[PDB]
Amino acid sequence: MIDPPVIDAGAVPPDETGPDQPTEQRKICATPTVMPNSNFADRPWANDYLRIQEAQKFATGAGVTVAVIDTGVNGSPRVPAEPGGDFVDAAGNGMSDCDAHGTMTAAIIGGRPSPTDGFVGMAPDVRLLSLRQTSVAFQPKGARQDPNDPNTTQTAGSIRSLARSVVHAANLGAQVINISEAACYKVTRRIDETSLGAAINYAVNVKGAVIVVAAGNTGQDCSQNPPPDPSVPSDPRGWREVQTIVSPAWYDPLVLTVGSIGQNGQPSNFSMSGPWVGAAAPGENLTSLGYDGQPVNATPGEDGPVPLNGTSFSAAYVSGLAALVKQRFPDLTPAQIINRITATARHPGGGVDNYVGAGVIDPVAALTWEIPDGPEKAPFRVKEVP
Repeated sequence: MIDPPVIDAGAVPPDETGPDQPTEQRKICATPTVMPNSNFADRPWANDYLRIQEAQKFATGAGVTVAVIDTGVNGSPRVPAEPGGDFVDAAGNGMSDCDAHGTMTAAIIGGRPSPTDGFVGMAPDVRLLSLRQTSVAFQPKGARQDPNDPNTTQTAGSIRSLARSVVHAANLGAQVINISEAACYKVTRRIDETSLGAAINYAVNVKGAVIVVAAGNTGQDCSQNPPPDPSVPSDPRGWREVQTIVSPAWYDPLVLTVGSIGQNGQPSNFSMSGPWVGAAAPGENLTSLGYDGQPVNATPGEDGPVPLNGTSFSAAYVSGLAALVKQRFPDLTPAQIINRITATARHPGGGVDNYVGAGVIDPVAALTWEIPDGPEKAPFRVKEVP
């Protein structure tokens, strides 16, 4: 079990780039690929599902800057990212993607169209800023000073560098910030996250940025959380059932945490569940753009090419939508942009659940429905509810 996280607003980390601890290379740099028999002349399924073409009659993200906090971006005329800094390599600027990931995240958000294929990003007129904050190819190097202190873990190092990257992105003038990192740890292992909570509050409440985060993918580090227990109706999102903390996912609703759905509209088996999930978006068998800005829908795997899957990509669609909303309704605050996205979503049974949150985004609805704006900043308490 675990309580929602506390925000210590005065723990804002310094605006400085660079890794938490010195890094070295562990894997060869990776390159995206294609699935056999692909026809990129067709619109990708997510584009049809989300009615992107219709949505773009109302907004393109012109005038909006989106920060992509991910594995870096190998830029191109169709994915024209600008350097936002490097938090993995001491010498770097965010414009090198050695993981075949951040580039495709950015293209989902803002990839330009082409006369020769059917791919376009959600918001093809946005300015993109790339901050490399995570990597599997490059890993913290030497032996851990104290192998028991939870704050000397790679997860904790990643959390502390993320905090800095958020302050940096906000100070760079990002209006939307997409975060691919989903740092996972056991409820028993407490990490000092106070700088991350402070950086988020700073970026959202002081600098006015919408922050969209991945729900996380199950794997070695992230064990799936159990569903809420029906027996306890005083804990209907199952906070008392949580075995894996996922951060920054758990700062919902200050951030918007995005899970993944498949082609059939159902939650993906790999999407991390929890009481903090807020929305969902396509995250399976996707198409995106590669290092030359050409279409690609796979990365290499041991038994051949693996389709583009994951919650970072679902988050990218929602970041793209936030940029559309920001252009169309430029007076809305981050809280009000998030409210508009979640209110117009396709709600699941029970209104909200631990897999899709408030449901699958609906861009046309987000851009056209007339609804109450709601509070300018996320409401809070300074005293705990009994």
